[PDB]
Amino acid sequence: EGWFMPFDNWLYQLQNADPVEISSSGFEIAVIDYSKDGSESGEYSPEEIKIMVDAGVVPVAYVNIGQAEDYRFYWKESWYTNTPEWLGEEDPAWPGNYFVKYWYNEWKEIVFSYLDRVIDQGFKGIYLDRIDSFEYWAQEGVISRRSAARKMINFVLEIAEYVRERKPDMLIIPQNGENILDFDDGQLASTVSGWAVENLFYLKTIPLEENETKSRLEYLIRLNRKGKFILSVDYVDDGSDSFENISRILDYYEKAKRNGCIPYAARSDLELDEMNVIEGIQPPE
Repeated sequence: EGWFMPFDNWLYQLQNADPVEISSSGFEIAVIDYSKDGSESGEYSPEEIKIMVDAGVVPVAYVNIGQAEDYRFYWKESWYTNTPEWLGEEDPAWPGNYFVKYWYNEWKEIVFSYLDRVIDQGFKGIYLDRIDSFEYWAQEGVISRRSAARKMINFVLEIAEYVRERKPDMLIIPQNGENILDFDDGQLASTVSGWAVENLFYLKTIPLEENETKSRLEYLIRLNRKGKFILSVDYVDDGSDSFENISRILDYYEKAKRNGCIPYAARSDLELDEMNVIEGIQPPE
């Protein structure tokens, strides 16, 4: 099983997201960027977000709280020549993203300023990326793993408190870093609305080992019990109509659903740059 699954589907699209297309899609919850192009000038208007809300879609805003993104409104050119102590190295897997010491006041305040705009736009939730920065800094030896974990839990709670002062029913959904719950006293578990995970059954088109998947599910199943919904995205769609591709999608859908996760099969290029519609599958019939 009696899984908590309050949405029949979900969409994840961080580029080229079109409110009008989203609103008539049958997707029930949509995680998008707060801007048409990532930049301040591309910020979606209250009106554009209302198009989705009026159609019954819950829009949710992506916010990277674990890294600075150099195309965002907050990025200062003086950071090159006068680098803040909290501004760390560029992510080799994501050019333009930089790991941040997210526990420093300046970064938290950048992020609240980001949340300020997201609320005014009319977003009904926030989707919090790079939780797993707690692991980056621990793996670099910069602070202890428990310190890094506690600081991130606390940051997420201060975020919750910020947004729900203004919008009491705001959805709060972390992405990945679910093993941070080893360091929680209960308050993070109870404060989130749900949790999202990338790469749960497949890493792109390659299946994960059962033991690796099982360890992640232990965290997520316990959250589901508490009435927290689980969003899953695996990047399993290679874009073809091959048997191998379509059966992998169905297998991923199957595995997600029997474990209380609401699946979305994304394109294997990780670009999240269209609304990935798969006939007879996504969204369901």
